[PDB]
Amino acid sequence: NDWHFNIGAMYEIENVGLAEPSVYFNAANGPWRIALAYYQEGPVDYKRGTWFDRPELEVHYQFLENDDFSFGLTGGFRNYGYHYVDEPGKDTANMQRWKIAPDWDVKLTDDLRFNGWLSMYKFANDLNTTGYADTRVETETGLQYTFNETVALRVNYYLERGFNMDDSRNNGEFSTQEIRAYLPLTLGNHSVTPYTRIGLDRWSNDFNRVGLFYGYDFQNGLSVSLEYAFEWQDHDEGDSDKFHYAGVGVNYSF
Ligand SMILES: CCCCCCCCO[C@@H]1O[C@H](CO)[C@@H](O)[C@H](O)[C@H]1O
Ligand SMILES: CCCCCCCCO[C@@H]1O[C@H](CO)[C@@H](O)[C@H](O)[C@H]1O
Ligand code: NA
Repeated sequence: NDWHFNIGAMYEIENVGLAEPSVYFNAANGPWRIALAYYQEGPVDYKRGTWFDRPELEVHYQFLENDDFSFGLTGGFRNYGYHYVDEPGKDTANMQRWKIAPDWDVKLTDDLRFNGWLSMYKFANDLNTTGYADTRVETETGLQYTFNETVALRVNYYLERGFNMDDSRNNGEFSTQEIRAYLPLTLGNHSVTPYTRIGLDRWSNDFNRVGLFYGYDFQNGLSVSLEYAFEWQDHDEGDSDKFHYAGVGVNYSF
């Protein structure tokens, strides 16, 4: 068919300070895609602190792609390379995440679709050290109403659950449910998307978030992105838990 290629880098920053540099490569031919990515996560001013890296191979097979029913499958591997700093009883960890994840875009009407993805994960080595449950389910699924070429509405249900399949393990058990809404504006070469997540019910061992993605394509294979988001848990009279996300990214296609 045609080979398509993307390369890119992202820089994400999350404070209340974490620095998250990353780079990726993908190539596709017909229903086949291959994805290398390297992500790292650590405090700003590395006052050094503990950090990790996250190399990733993913493979996607497009089983069906048309207007009434598209359906798809992602298989993924990564390692988490934890580097502990001034934590007692920890030096390093190396935990791997295995992924299988179908993704589907089904047509309800001429301007209403049901789409989503569903990730089942297995998490491998150094679980006690790393604090993770050996199993995880994650999904964002919902409805896209298209107004027109310029305006659309995505409402989705979103679910993360961590559970050990071991009887003799309860480290890192947790559930998150949220409603997520986005209104993606496609203004020619601009892309403007405001969005919220409303926590329904979160527990681990409710919350809300507003944000704004912005995306320019320059018609030569280059594009860039800005994203900002504000999150809050809301607590004892006024003074609540408050977090900022920021993100810049670039991509090149060929
Ligand atoms: C994938 C490549 C991304 C390159 C972005 C580098 C952005 C700058 O990075 C900043 O440099 C500061 C010094 O001013 C450091 O203290 C911080 O760790 C960092 O936020
Ligand atoms: C697409 C890019 C793939 C890059 C794979 C990089 C190999 C990662 O390997 C890791 O290097 C880290 C950094 O010092 C350490 O956490 C570990 O010693 C090592 O496992
Ligand atoms: Na977004």
